[PDB]
Amino acid sequence: HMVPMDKTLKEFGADVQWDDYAQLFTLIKDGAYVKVKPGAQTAIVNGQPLALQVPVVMKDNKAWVSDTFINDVFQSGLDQTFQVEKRPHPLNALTADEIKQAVEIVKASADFKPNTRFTEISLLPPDKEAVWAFALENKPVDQPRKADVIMLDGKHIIEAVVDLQNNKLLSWQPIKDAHGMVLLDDFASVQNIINNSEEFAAAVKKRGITDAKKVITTPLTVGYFDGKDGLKQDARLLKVISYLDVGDGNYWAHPIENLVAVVDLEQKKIVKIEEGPVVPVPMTARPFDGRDRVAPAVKPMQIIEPEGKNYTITGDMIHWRNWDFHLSMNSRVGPMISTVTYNDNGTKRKVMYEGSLGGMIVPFGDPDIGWYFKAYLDSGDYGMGTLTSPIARGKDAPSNAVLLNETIADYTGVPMEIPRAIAVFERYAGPEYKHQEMGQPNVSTERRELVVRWISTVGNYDYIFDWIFHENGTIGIDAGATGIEAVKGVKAKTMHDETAKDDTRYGTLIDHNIVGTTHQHIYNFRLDLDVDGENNSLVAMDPVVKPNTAGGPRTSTMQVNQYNIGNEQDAAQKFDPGTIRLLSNPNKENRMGNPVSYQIIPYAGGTHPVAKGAQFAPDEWIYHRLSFMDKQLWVTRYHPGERFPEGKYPNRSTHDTGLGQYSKDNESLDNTDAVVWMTTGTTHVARAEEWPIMPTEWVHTLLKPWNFFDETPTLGALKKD
Amino acid sequence: MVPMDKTLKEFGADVQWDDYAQLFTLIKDGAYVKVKPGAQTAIVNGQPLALQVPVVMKDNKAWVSDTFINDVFQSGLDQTFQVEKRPHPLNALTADEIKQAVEIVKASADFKPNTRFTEISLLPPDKEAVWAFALENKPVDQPRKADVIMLDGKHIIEAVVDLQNNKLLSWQPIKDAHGMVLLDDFASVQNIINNSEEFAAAVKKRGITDAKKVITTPLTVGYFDGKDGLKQDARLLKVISYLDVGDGNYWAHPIENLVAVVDLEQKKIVKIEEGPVVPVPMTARPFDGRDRVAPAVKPMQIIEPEGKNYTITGDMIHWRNWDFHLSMNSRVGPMISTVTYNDNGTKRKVMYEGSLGGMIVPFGDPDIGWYFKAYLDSGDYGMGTLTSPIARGKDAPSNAVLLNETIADYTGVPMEIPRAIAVFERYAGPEYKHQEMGQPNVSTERRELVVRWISTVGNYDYIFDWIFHENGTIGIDAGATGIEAVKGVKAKTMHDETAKDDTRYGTLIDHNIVGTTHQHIYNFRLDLDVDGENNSLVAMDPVVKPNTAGGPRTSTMQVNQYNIGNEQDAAQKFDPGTIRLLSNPNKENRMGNPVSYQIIPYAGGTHPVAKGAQFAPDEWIYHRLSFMDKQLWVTRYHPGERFPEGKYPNRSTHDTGLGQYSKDNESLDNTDAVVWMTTGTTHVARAEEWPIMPTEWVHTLLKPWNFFDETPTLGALK
Ligand SMILES: [Ca+2]
Ligand SMILES: [Ca+2]
Ligand SMILES: [Ca+2]
Ligand SMILES: [Ca+2]
Ligand SMILES: [Cu+2]
Ligand SMILES: [Cu+2]
Repeated sequence: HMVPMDKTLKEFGADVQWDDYAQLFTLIKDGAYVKVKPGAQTAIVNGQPLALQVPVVMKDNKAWVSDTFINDVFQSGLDQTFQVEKRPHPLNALTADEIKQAVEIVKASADFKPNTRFTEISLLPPDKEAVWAFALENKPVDQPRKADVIMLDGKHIIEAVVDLQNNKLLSWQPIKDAHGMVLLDDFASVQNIINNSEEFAAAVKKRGITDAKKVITTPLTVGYFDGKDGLKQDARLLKVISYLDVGDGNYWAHPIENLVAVVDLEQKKIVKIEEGPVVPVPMTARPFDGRDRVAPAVKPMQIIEPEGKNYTITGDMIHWRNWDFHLSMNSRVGPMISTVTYNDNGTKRKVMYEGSLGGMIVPFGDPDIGWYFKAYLDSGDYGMGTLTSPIARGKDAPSNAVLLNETIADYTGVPMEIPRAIAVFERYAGPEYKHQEMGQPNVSTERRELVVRWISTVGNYDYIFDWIFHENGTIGIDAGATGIEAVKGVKAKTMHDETAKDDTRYGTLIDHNIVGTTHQHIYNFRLDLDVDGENNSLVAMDPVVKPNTAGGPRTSTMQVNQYNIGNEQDAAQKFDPGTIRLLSNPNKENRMGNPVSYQIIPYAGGTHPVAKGAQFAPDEWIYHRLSFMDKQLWVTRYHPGERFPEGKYPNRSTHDTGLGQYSKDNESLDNTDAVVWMTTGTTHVARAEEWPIMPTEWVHTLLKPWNFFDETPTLGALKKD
Repeated sequence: MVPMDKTLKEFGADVQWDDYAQLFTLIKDGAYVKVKPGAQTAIVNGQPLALQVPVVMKDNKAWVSDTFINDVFQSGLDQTFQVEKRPHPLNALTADEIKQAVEIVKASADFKPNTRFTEISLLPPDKEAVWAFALENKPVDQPRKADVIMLDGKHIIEAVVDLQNNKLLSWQPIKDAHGMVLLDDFASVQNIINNSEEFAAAVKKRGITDAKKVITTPLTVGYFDGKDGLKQDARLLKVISYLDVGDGNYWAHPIENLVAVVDLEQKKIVKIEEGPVVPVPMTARPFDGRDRVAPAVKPMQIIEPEGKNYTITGDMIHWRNWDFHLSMNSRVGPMISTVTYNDNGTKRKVMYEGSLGGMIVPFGDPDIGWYFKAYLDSGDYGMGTLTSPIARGKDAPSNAVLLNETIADYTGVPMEIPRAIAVFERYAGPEYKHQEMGQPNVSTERRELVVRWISTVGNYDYIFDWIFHENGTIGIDAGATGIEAVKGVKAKTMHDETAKDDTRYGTLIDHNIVGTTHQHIYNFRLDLDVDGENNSLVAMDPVVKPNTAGGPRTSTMQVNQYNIGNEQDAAQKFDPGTIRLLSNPNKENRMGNPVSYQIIPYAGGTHPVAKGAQFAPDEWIYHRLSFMDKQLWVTRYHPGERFPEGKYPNRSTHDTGLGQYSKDNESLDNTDAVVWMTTGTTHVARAEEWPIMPTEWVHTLLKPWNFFDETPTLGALK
C-alpha cells in the first residue's frame, strides 16, 4: 500500500515542486535536493542515482509514493551533509538521557524538595586546555562528564553538580539572596492569580473592561529600587502589565494603561496593585497576521544547491572550507560556537575557544507606573535558548538553509527538542574581490559566507542572531530585532489633540491612542578569542593627524598612535569606530614580523540610531546594577565561571555581579588568556512604519584577521614550490 | 541547424543539461527557458511556446534552428523588458544624439582641429516638467538638448546644442578651468616618459635595467599655492612609476621617490623630482590566479523560473511599489530619477534625482611621490566612462539582469558599455516576524531590489549599490576592492632597521611594501522630494532628562526636536546616535506627524570610519574640498550644483563645490532641498589585503519616518 505524495512530503517538511512540462518532481529538504519522474525506477539525490523498487505513482493527477519513500530517499546516504561522529566531542550538550540522569541524581538527594524546578541544567565546562587538546590533537578528555543543575526550591536557588560518568552527586550549594529567573509556570500562575483576584477584576471594571476573562497578562521582573518601589527585597515577585483581548490576535495593541499588579509567586497572590489615571483602552483591531490583507502575488525565487552543501555536519561539528567549529545549545544564552579554528594551509590555527551571546537588556525610558521599572534581561531573566523560536523554512532563513534541531531541559527537568532551532546556510555575498585592470581580462571571485542563525522570542519581541563566517577569516555577528512594539495607551488620537505633547514626551504616537515608548536594545557578546594561541594582549591603534616634519608642501600627515592596554579597567571603554582595537598574540608574527591579530569592531553599523551607552542618568539603579550597558568594549581575564555581562542571578540584583564585578580587581591583560565582550545597541524612537508589526532592524559587529595571515586569504592554493 | 551550446553561449546564455530529465535549462537575464530534445514546445518563464523546429540531438550534441534564439528569447514570453512608446525626458543621449551633437559643434567656425570632449550629456528639461511627465503623463514640450563640454588643447569650452532643431545655442569658453584627465593623456604620458633621455637616466640609477618595462600612471597635481613649484596655467600631470616584472601586477613594483611632471601641451617632462633610491620590490605578486588553484565548490544558483518581479520599459524600472528611472552619465555613473512610492494606488514623490555626487581618495604621506596624491575619481577621471562590465554570476548574483548603457567617448564617438549595470532582487532575511508563544507564527521574507554599478580607476575598483527595500527604505552601499597603492621601502620585516620609519605613514604589508594610509570619501547627491518639493530639515536628538513625573526614576528618555533653518547649520557632523529628518511640513500621516524620510549618512562599514578629513584645516586639499569634513549637507535645489568637489576640480584654487553651494547660507525652510551625504573610511592596511584587497563596504540609509501610517508591507486591505 502507498500514501499520497504531497501531503506526506509536506508533513515531513520538504518543499515539493511539480514540473508539468518535464514530468518531473523536485523535492527539497535541508541538504537533500531530489529529482524524481513518475514511473521511473530511479531518482536523483544530490546528483547521484538512487534505485527505487516502487516508483512514484501518478494517478488521476495525484502522485503516490510507498510508505518507505521518505526514509529510502531522505535517509539514503547520497545526502552527505550530515555524518556520524565517531568520537564524542567534549563540548556536546547534555543528551536527553544525560538530562534525565542528572535529574534522577538530584531527586535521589536526601535534601531534594518535591516542588523543585530547574532554572538550568547544562554541561559543566570541561577544562579549556583539555578541550583544545581534543580538537587540535584529538587527545581524549579524561575528566568525567558533569552537569550543572541549578534549582529553584520555592524562591531559593541551589546549585548542584552531578558526575554523570559515575552517576553521583558531587555538590549541593544553596545560593543566598539570589533570585531565580522567570520560569514557564510563572506565566500561567500570574494569569490565574489575576483571574481569581476580586480587586483586580474591580480595578479592571472601572477602566472600561467588562469581561475580565478577556484580560491578558504579561509577567515582568521588578528590578531593584532600594525600596522606593515599596517592594520587599526578600520575596519572589513579578509585576503584571495587562492588555485586552479583542480577537485580532494582537492583545499588545490594546494596553490597559496605568494598572500594574505585583504578584508574590510563593504566596500565589496579588500583594499590591498600583493604579494611575484611567485611559480608555485602544480598541481598534490591529492584526499583524494578514487576516485582513490581500495576499500579494509574487513570482518564485529559489536558492538551490543541487549537488549538496559545501559544509559537513559531523555530530555538532561544522566543517566549511577552512573553518571548523562546534555548535551547541544552552537554555539561557542560546547557541554556543566553540573551538573555532582556521585551517591555514594544513595547520589548524586557533581563533576562538568559545563565543555566544553574553546577555542583553532592553530598558525603557518612561517614568510612569507601568514603565519605570521595565527593563528586560531577555536571556538572564527569561531564558532565550528555552524560548527559541523554530525557524519558518524559506522565510526566517533562505530556502537553501539546513535547519538543525536542538535539545535542552525544560523547567521540570524533562528533555525538550526544539525543532528547527538553528539555521545553517551558505550565501553569495558579492565579489570577494575584484580588479579590472584597463585593457586586461577582468579578475573577480565570488564571496561566500556561512551563516549560523538563531531566533528567540520573549513576549512581544523577536531577536535574530547571525554568526557569519567569511571564507577570508573574518567573523561577523549581527542581531536583528522585530516583533510587536510595547505601546502605551494615551488619550491623543493625533498630534493635534490636547494631550499629544505630554503623551509623546517619552515616545512617538504611532497609532491613535498608541505610543511606542522609547527604549534601547543593548546586546553583549562574550567572545573568548584565542588569537592563534591562549596568550594575547590588547593593542590600540588610533589613526591621528600629525604635523608634517618631513618637508614639502604638506602641513599634516596621517599616522597612528599604537599602545597596549595593560589592564581590565583601561580595556573597559567606549568604542570610537574611527580607531582600531586588536587582540594580538605577542608570541607569534606573520611573514612581515607583525603580531598575528584580530581587529575587534563592536560597532560596524546598524539600521536604527546607535546607542552611545545607557540612556540613564548615573544615579539610576538599573545603571548601577548593569554596567555593561555603558561601554562597547570590555576585556577580562579568562574564568570559566564569568559568562554573563549582567551577572549570573540578575533578577532583583542589588549590585553589578557581571562585567563590573569581573573587571573590579583590574587584573593584567598582558600576554594572557583574554576574553572580549562587545556591547552594541540601538536607541529606538518609534514611527508609524513599525506598527502593528516592526520590520526587522539590524546591528552589525565584526572580527577581522589583522596580519594574522601573510596575504589575501582567498587567493587559493599556491601552484608552485 | 546550428550547434546549441556554441550558439547559446555566444549569445551570453547559460546552458544546463539534466540527463535524468532529458531537459535543457537555458538562462539569460530575465529569460528562464526549458526545452526537451524532440519536443514540439518549450517553456519560457513558465509559459508554453510552440516551436517551429524541435531541438535535435545529433551526435550527443544538441542542434537548434538558426532562428531559435530569436524565436525563444525574443518570443515576448520574457516580460522583463517592455517597449517604451513615450520616452522619459531624462533618457540619456542616444548614440544618434551624441553623433548629432558632435556634428553641431563641429559645424561652428569656433571648433578647433583636435578638440576633445570631456563630457557630452543630456541637458534636461526643468524639474517641474519632468515630474509632471512621470506623475501625470504630461508631455515635456521642450526639445532634446545637450551640454557639450570640449577640451581644446587645455582650454575648456562649454556649448549647448538643440538636438531637435539641430542648432548651437551657446558657446562659452571657461576661463581658468582645467579639464579632467582623458584617455589619450594616459598614452601621451607614457610616450613622453619613454622618449625622455633624462627619465631613462634617473630610472637606470634606481636599478631598472630595461626602461621599456617601466609603467607610468598619470595623477592630477592638485594645488599648493605655488609651493609645489607648479605653474597654475599649464595643463600638468604628475607621473608615478612602476616596474613591469611579468606578473600582471605592476602595482606591486613601485619605483619609489621618482616623480616626473609632464606638461601635456608641450608634450614634455618639465620637472623631475628625485628622492632617496629604494630598490624596486621584485617578487612576483600576481592577483589573477595564474599561480593558484581554487578549491572546488558545489554549485549554487538563484533562480526565478517564472521571470522577474520587475519590469524595465526603456530605462523606467517598476518593482513592487517602486517606480524610478535609471540612466547613465560619463562622469558620475548611474542616476536614479523620478523615484516614487506607490502608496495603496497613489504615487508619492520620494526622490527627484540621486546619484554619486563625487568622491575622493586622499593620502597621508608627505614624501615626494605621495604628498599631492588625492584621487577625485569621478571628477578628474570619469567613473561612468571607466565603468567595469559586470562579470556575470560573480560581481552580481546569478539571478541578475545586466543592462548595457551608452555614453560618448572623449572623441565624441558613442560607446556601448556591456553589462554596465546589474539589476537584481535578493532575499534579505525576514521582513518581519512575531512568534507569539503558543500561536501560529507570523513571518514574511524581505526582498530588496539592487542596482549595482562598478567603476575602476587605475588600481581601485568601486562598487555602488542603490538598494530599494519593499518597505520604503532606500539603502546606498559603496564597496572598495582592487590593488592597494603601495610605497617601496627597505624594510622586509618589522625587525629591520628602517621598519619604524618605513611604517610611519602606513602598514608594512609585504616585504619592502607599505600600504600607505589614506581615506575613501564618497559623497551622494540626493535631491529628495519628500512627498512633494517643499520640505524642511528637522533634528531629533535623543537625550536623557531628569524625571519630573514622580516615581523612583531619576531620569527619562526624551527627544530634543528642532528645525535646521539654513544651509550653514545643515552642513554638519553626523552623530549616528541622533535622528535627522527631511520632512514635508505641508503633509502629515494619519497621526498628524509630518511625512518624512530619515537620513543616515553612516549606517556602518567594514573598515575604520572617517569622522572627517584626516587633514589639518590648513592643508590645501582640505580647503579645496569642504565636503570631506561634514557628513550631512542640505542646500537649496539648483540644477547647476551637482558635484561636491565642484564642476572643475583639477587644480582648483578654492572650493567651487559644496563649500560654494552653501556659501550664501540660504534658507532651508519649506523649500526644495537637496541632501548630500558624505561617508568615508580611514584605511590602515594589513597583509590580508595584498596582493588584492577583499571588498570592504560602507552603508548609508534613507528610511521613511511617519511617511506611512503603518507597516508598509502588510499589504492592501481586503
Ligand atoms: Ca578579572
Ligand atoms: Ca582567550
Ligand atoms: Ca528636493
Ligand atoms: Ca545655496
Ligand atoms: Cu525597539
Ligand atoms: Cu583603501
